[PDB]
Amino acid sequence: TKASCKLPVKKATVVYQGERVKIQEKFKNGMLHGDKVSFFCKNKEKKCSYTEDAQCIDGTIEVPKCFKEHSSLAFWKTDASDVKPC
Repeated sequence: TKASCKLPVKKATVVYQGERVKIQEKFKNGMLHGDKVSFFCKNKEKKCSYTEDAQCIDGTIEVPKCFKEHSSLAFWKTDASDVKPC
C-alpha cells in the first residue's frame, strides 16, 4: 500500500522536481507516499544555503534535522528557504 504522509509543518518550503513550493499548500492533504522533497538549509563553513532531498513514506516521513520547524527569535538571519545556493 502507499499511504500519503502528513505535512509536519504549515510553512515548509521544499524543492519537488526542482520546484520551490510550500508543503502546507501543495500537500494540504499530506504528501504522496515516496514523494521526494528537499529542505532549504544554510551552511556555516560555506556561508551559503542548499537543499536536503527527503523521502515520504506510508503516513510517515523523516524530515531532515538541519530543517527548522520555526525556531522562535527571528533576528538578522534569512531562512535557508530564502538564501542563495553556495
